[PDB]
Amino acid sequence: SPTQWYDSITGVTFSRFYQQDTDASWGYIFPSASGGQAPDEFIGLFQGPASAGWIGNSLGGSMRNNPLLVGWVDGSTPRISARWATDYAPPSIYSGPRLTILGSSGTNGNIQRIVYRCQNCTRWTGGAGGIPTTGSAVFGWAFHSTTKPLTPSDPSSGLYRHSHAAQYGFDIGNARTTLYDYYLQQLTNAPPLSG
Ligand code: HEM
Ligand SMILES: *[C@@H]1O[C@H](CO)[C@@H](O)[C@H](O)[C@H]1NC(C)=O
Repeated sequence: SPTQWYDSITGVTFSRFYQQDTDASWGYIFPSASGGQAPDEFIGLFQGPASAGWIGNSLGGSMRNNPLLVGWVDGSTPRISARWATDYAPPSIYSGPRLTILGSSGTNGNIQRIVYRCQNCTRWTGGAGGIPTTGSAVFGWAFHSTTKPLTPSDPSSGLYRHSHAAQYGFDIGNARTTLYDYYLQQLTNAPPLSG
């Protein structure tokens, strides 16, 4: 399970899943219903060892038929891509999601971070069908421990199969916050990673 986690780099709090084998983290912030009504978006965080190749998720758990987001750092430059697989095969580029890389992204030489806004990312056809407003969500996580996408300058780069991947359940309502807009602004305005 993920827990509420203070991001010391930015002062914001995420619902964070820390994976012990990879030493990577997957953080999410979702908008509320009390304030900031339209919830067709969330903020994500991919964080891991600076030497890792790429870090990704599945928004419906299964690799199959759910938005797959994949982030990496090309030198010092963060990248992010939305993808879609109909089986256990190299995913294709998925249009639908609107992705914005936010501040505190890049590398300090110890960690890499990709902090992102994902709009139009909570409803889709197939798989889980979307991220529920309330109740349980199952997310996937995926990680390549060593090797960057083949052409790391291109957000549509081909990539090698993850060295590690699995799934976990979490309470979506616990990841929702009326602080969402404040958090979004704060993260957008954070400078890039440098240490
Ligand atoms: C060359 C590309 C890829 C291939 C051939 C591939 C293949 C597979 C295979 C065979 C599994 C079954 C479990 C395992 O053996 O690890 C799996 C699981 C998974 N993959 Fe991929 N994968 C690829 C890329 C991706 C990407 C880019 C993501 C998302 C960023 C992703 C997300 C997952 C997740 C979450 C699981 C675990 C849940 C499930 O079993 O469906 N994969 N993948
Ligand atoms: C949002 O995503 C869906 C795919 O899940 C797509 O059909 C639609 O065109 C996208 N909408 C916008 C407004 O970009």
